[PDB]
Amino acid sequence: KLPPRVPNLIPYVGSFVSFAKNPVQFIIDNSKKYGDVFTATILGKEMTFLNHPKILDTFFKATDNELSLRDVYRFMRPVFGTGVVYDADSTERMMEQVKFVSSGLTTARFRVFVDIFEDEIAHKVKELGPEGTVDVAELMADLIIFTASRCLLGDEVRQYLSEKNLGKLYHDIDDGISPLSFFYPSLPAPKRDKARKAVGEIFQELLDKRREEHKKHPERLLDESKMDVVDHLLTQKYKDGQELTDVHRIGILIAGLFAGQHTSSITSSWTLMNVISNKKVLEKVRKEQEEIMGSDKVLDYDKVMKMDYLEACMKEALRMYPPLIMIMRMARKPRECEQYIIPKGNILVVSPSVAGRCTDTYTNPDVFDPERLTERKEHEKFKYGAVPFGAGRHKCIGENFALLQVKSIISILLRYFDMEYIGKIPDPSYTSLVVGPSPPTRMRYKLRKQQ
Ligand code: HEM
Ligand SMILES: O=C(O[C@H](Cn1ccnc1)c1ccc(F)cc1)c1cccc(C(F)(F)F)c1
Ligand SMILES: [Ca+2]
Ligand SMILES: [Ca+2]
Repeated sequence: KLPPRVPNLIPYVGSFVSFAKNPVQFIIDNSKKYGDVFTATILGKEMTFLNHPKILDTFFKATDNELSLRDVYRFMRPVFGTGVVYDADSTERMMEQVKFVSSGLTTARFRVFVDIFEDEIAHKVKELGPEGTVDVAELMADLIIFTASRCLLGDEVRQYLSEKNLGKLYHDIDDGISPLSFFYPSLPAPKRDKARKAVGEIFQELLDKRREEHKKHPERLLDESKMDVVDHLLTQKYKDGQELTDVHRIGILIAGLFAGQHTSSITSSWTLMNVISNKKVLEKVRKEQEEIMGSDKVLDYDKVMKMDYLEACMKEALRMYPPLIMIMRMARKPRECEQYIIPKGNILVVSPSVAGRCTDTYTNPDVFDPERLTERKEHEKFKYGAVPFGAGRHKCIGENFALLQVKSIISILLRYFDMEYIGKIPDPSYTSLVVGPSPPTRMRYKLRKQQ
């Protein structure tokens, strides 16, 4: 009736050691032994892993008082803020907060975002010069610090990045966020907290400055192309009529930036590496770019919307290396799954990493092959065969922005540079909450138009 159990190495600690070594491998290996659904004790928590696409409907379609996100992701509170997101008072409030971020991700904004990407890359090529080598992961992270910040927060953020070290503060917050916090939400992190307080004061200042810029220039509020998330946060209230606190606005912006940065810079790195290392894929990608660009010299939104093959490359990098390797929920009530009952209080776990390598969905899954998606449609074999952006009620609302961001960056970089990857494509490093490539990730580059 209860699922089969991974027997423990030890009491309490349970299966932590082999989970911690490689959680993707742990789920695959134990799926073989115990099947589609099994339970492991891990640092005191009962974690029930759901391991096949076919059984996932009841996970994704549940409501929040059956499968709770707030119960598992509340540990983010020292980063995102008290009363924000997974520490909101209710599901309903969290959902309204999400809608404030999504309201800055409009079509009108997306046309302006493409210019932001052009402008930031143009600054960055001054650092890279006409040739050299660079770490792919760092390049992407550094570009996306600037692009995400300006997209979500407005161009007024830029001078804080260039003159007040805001990008270093982001790294200190991000250095302090540990997967083990999920198990111990009180692990102190004094450096993290100091930087979070510092980011708070900067964003408070930015909110204050914007209120006076709204007084002095009220027509800004009538221009859908100039309205960002800070603007919406300052001018909207909750449905029931309660106004937002500056605490909340700050927390929401910080969570917005967290979501707008990590997953995108990781996916860009894996996408670009696999594109430049595969001659056939690079040819197709460049032939699509040349066809879409024609005689124009800069991107725009409509162009990025036609870049289908490159989008398939990004999707194929998301199958193979999803930056969010595990999706969780707590069972607030018992749950049926196949023939089993999953107890109240268990954590249900679905893994986009395991799904992406499932040989029942994908043929030769260790190979990067975007045609598996465009021509073989392998993803469409199960409803939940591809879940890098999740599914159902909590499906990623940043998806179109992330597509826009990564396609644009890669398109622009391929315009400026020939690029070759150094060495073998690395494995994922399971050292961080958002999972990325094991360093080093270096490439050579050379400008295509020298003078
Ligand atoms: C390639 C980039 C990205 C990936 C792979 C990604 C992945 C995911 C996944 C897997 C989920 C489902 C989580 C769950 O069910 O618990 C999700 C939800 C979400 N993502 Fe993303 N995301 C990306 C970019 C973004 C961006 C750029 C934003 C916002 C600017 C964003 C905002 C969200 C939000 C708000 C949710 C909803 C979570 C909830 O309802 O509790 N994401 N994303
Ligand atoms: O950053 C967020 O979630 C990340 C996962 N993620 C990134 C991109 N798409 C989803 C997250 C979720 C749970 C957790 F424990 C740590 C980080 C996030 C989630 C809900 C709402 C928001 C928002 F809208 F910014 F307030 C951000
Ligand atoms: Ca173990
Ligand atoms: Ca799974």
